[PDB]
Amino acid sequence: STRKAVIGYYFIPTNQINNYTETDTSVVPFPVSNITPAKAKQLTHINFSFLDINSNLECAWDPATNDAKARDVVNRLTALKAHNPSLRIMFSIGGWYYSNDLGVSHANYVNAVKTPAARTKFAQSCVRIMKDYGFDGVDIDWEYPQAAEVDGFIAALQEIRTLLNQQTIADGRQALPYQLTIAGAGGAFFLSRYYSKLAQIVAPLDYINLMTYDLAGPWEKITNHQAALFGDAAGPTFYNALREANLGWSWEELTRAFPSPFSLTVDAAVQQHLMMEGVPSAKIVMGVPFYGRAFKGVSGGNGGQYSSHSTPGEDPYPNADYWLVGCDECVRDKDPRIASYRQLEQMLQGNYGYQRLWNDKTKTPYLYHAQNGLFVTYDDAESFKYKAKYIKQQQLGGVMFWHLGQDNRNGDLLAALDRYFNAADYDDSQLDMGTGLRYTGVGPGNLPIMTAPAYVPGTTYAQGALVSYQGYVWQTKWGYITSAPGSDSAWLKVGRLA
Ligand SMILES: C#CCO[C@@H]1[C@@H](C)[C@H](OC(=O)NCCCNC(=N)NC(=O)NC)[C@@H](C)C(=O)O[C@H](CC)[C@@](C)(O)[C@@H]2OC(C)(C)O[C@H]([C@@H]2C)[C@H](C)C[C@@]1(C)O
Ligand SMILES: C#CCO[C@@H]1[C@@H](C)[C@H](OC(=O)NCCCNC(=N)NC(=O)NC)[C@@H](C)C(=O)O[C@H](CC)[C@@](C)(O)[C@@H]2OC(C)(C)O[C@H]([C@@H]2C)[C@H](C)C[C@@]1(C)O
Ligand SMILES: O=[P-]([O-])[O-]
Ligand code: NA
Repeated sequence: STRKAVIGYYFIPTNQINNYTETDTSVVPFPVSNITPAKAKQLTHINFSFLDINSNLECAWDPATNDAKARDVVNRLTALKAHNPSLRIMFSIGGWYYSNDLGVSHANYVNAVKTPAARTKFAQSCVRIMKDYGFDGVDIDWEYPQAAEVDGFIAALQEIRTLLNQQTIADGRQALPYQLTIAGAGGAFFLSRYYSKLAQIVAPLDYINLMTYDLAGPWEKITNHQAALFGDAAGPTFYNALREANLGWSWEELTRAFPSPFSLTVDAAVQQHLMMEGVPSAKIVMGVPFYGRAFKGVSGGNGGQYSSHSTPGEDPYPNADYWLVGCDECVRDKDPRIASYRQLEQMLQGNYGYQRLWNDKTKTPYLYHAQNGLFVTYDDAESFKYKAKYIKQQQLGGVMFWHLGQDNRNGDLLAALDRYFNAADYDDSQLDMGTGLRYTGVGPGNLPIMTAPAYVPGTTYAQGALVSYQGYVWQTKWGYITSAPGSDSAWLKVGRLA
C-alpha cells in the first residue's frame, strides 16, 4: 500500500536557464510548462539538475548562471506542487560531466568530503541552497567516489541528513520531510568502489537510485542491451569485480554471492544491493533510461545484438558524420550515439529502415537497421511492464529515470510507469517474466527462508548436510563435521528459519 517513488530528472543547461523561455523550442526545447498537471501527478520527485561543487568546496550553481533566471525556473517547478501534494522538487549535485574521475570539478568533490571541517562547510551549503531556492531535498550524483573518498562521502551524507532533519523540524515539514538521495552505480565495476560500505552509504538516504542503464555503450567490445532486466546466455558476460571487494568474507561466501562471469543486468545490480545486510529493499530504486544508445558498423545475424561495431567512443564526437538515420536531435546535438525515446519513436515511424525487435530473455526492445548496420538499445512501455512487475515483486522503493525531456510529447513512458504501479484496472498477475538468467547470488542480506532438521550434538555430518540451529539453516562445507554450526569455519549459513 505504500506508493512507489517515480523520480524523474529535469535537466536544463546554463545557457538555456540564462535565456529561459516557454515559447521557443529552438532556445529551450523542454521548458517547465511541458510538465503538465497530469505529468506532475504521475511523479513523486523531480530531480532538478545539475548543480556543482566549486573550488570553495561548497554546493553552487554554475558561476555563469543568471541567478534571477535560475530562481524563476526553479519557482516554476515548485509551483507544480499545487497539483500534487506528494511531489518533491529535489536538486541534484554532480552528474558525469562535473564529477567523473577526469571531470572538470572532480577535485572539489574529493576535497569537499575529505575532512570534518570541509564536510561541515559543504553540508551547510547544500541545505542553504535547498532553502534559498525552495527545493525539497538533495540528491548527490558523484560518479563515483572511490577508495579513501568513501569514508569521507559517508560522513558527508550523515551530516547532510542531520541538517535536513533540523530543517524539517524548523519548517514543520513532517508531512513531506526534506529528503536525501544519491544516484548509485548500477553495474558492478563502479559499484565495487564503495560496495563494502554499502549499508553505511544507504543508511542516511531515503532512496539510492540505481543507475541501471548505460550498461552498454561504445566503450564495450560488442553491442549489448544497456538495461537488460535479465540475462541472455548468447550475450556477453563480465568479471564480477565485487568478489575482489574488501569484505573479509571466505572463499565459499564470496563464491556464493558473486558468480563470475556474470550477466550485466538490472536484476544483477538490484540483487547485489539486496545481498548486503542493512540495505532495505524499500530504499532501492530502479533507474531506467528514457534514451537509446546507438551503435554503427554492426553485423547481421542476430539483429545487431552482440556484434563487433565501429562506434567512436571519444568525447566530443570526432567528426560530422551523423549516421543515426532519421535522428534530427543528433544533428542538433552533433552526436549520433544517443537518442531520446521521443526521437526513437519518430525514427521508427518514418521510412528510415529500422525494425523494432524484442529480446524475450532481457525483456527489452532494440532497433536494427539491416541496411546500414545499426543497433539501438533502449526501453519502452513494454519493457517497463516487466521492470514494474520486478519492482513490485522485489519490494523496491520505486523507479527513477533519466530524463523527463526525453519522454515523448504526450509523456507516454511516465504514464506507463504510473499506470503499472497505480492503475486499479491494470493487471500484471499473468505477465510472464521469462527464462532469462537471474543473478543467483546470496549474501547475508538476502538469505532464503529454509527448513532443515535440527542440529544434534554428536552426529557426524557429511559434506553438503543441512541442519537448523539458532535461527538459521547451515550447510557443512566438507565432512565429517560434529561442531555446533557457527562455532568454526566448517559450516556455511545458507538460510533463515521462519
Ligand atoms: C547524467 C548525465 C550525463 O551528462 C550529460 C552528458 C554528459 C551526456 O551524457 C549522456 O547523456 N549520457 C547518458 C546518460 C548517462 N547518465 C549518467 N551518467 N548519470 C545519470 O544518469 N545520472 C542521474 C552526453 C551525451 C552529452 O550530451 O555531452 C554533451 C555533448 C553532446 C556535453 C558534454 O557537451 C553536455 O552538453 C549538455 C547537453 C549541455 O549537457 C552538459 C554537457 C556540457 C551536461 C553538464 C551533461 C549532460 C547532462 O548533458
Ligand atoms: C574501450 C575502452 C577502455 O577505456 C576505458 C573505459 C572506456 C572502460 O572500457 C572498458 O574497460 N571496456 C570493456 C571492459 C569492461 N567493461 C565494463 N567495465 N563495462 C561496464 O562497466 N559497463 C557499464 C569502461 C569500463 C568505462 O569505464 O567507460 C566509462 C563510462 C562507463 C568512460 C568511457 O566514461 C570512462 O570513464 C573513466 C572511468 C573516467 O575513464 C575514462 C572514460 C571517460 C577513460 C578515458 C577510459 C578508460 C581507460 O577508463
Ligand atoms: O541524421 P538524419 O538522417 O536526420
Ligand atoms: Na522503413
